[PDB]
Amino acid sequence: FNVAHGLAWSYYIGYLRLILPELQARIRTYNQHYGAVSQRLYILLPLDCGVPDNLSMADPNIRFLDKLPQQDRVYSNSIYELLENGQRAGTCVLEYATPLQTLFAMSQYSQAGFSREDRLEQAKLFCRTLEDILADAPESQNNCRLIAYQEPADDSSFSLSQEVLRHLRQEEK
Amino acid sequence: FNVAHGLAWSYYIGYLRLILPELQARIRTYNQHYGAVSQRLYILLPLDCGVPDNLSMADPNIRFLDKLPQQDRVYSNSIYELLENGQRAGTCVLEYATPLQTLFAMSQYSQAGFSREDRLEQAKLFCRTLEDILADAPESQNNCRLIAYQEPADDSSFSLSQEVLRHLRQEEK
Ligand SMILES: CCc1nc(C)oc1C(=O)Nc1nc2cc(C(N)=O)cnc2n1C/C=C/Cn1c(NC(=O)c2oc(C)nc2CC)nc2cc(C(N)=O)cc(OCCCO)c21
Repeated sequence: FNVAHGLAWSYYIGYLRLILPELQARIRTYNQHYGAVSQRLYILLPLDCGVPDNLSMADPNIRFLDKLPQQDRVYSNSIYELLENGQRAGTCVLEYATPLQTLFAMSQYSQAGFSREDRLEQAKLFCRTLEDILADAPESQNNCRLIAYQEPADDSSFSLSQEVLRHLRQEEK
Repeated sequence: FNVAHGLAWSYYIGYLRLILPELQARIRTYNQHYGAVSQRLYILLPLDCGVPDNLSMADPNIRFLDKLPQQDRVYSNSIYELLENGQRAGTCVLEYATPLQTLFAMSQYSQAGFSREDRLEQAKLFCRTLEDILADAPESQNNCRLIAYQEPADDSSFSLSQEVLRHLRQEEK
């Protein structure tokens, strides 16, 4: 019923609690060897549940730089540069919360019992649950940040790059 | 609340519907190049939710042979030989339904709201939901089999190898 609760816990249990303890060392290794990449995993949480199929960002101000190197479990995490009026303004490890894509897909399948008009409610519950987990989680040692956003309801202009930079600059301050 | 419903759908959406369409070709490639391996993914569903941490089977009659070869998404799937009274009796691709491990872990976390005594009920619901999904799923073209089992309640002897062989021999017949 409250499907997003279980998905948040699973996402923590089966992914975040495994990848997050080794992230800082992977980033410090990249910053030593291969314009420093910021220390946290930035997790994009579009409340419209729109995650591109290729996991690629359409915003040309969010430009793919490189894969993080590894620490039988291969983790593909991407480093992006954030541009603002033509200028490199930040560099971070960025990815979508893929369980939101699962909410979207469930809403499309007749036998999932997941109404199309419940995506927003479930997305918000996913965000709330995940933020509550991360607040009491030992593997989160200042190494992920949740970026939840809804684009304007009138379909006015939205900048995902500006959304991310606001969060990065809060961590600067 | 009915947490296992969402986990079954996620397991289908984010794993089974991606890996199952390419499985037959990976197996046929193995059977050509590298005692033929059976055609289906055998998915172990222990209703006690006991999935080993290393994903390794304690039963010495289930003996690791090899990894399936690949078809930025690396899938590690293991081929096992099934022994019966010292004899190679079958060969298949075998793995645990890892969302059952997630049910177990949720039951241990105070803030998950998942009672310890609800594991069996949720495991059964996971199995029921997953079997219902797979019955109407286009990517399941006769290429996975669910093996759900509960060991005797009095802690008498249980053979996981015999459990798997029964299913393999039904596919022979
Ligand atoms: C499984 C934890 C989970 N819970 C929810 C609701 O969301 C997730 C989540 O997002 N996890 C996840 N995200 C990742 C990103 C990367 C990365 N960026 O590299 C790498 N790994 C990630 N992972 C762990 C697994 C993902 C899919 N996957 C599953 N999935 C489930 O078990 C599962 O259970 C439930 C309830 N839902 C799911 C699907 C998400 N089993 C797999 C077995 C093998 C294998 N045999 O090797 C390989 C697999 O994937 C390889 C390609 C990865 O892109 C497997």
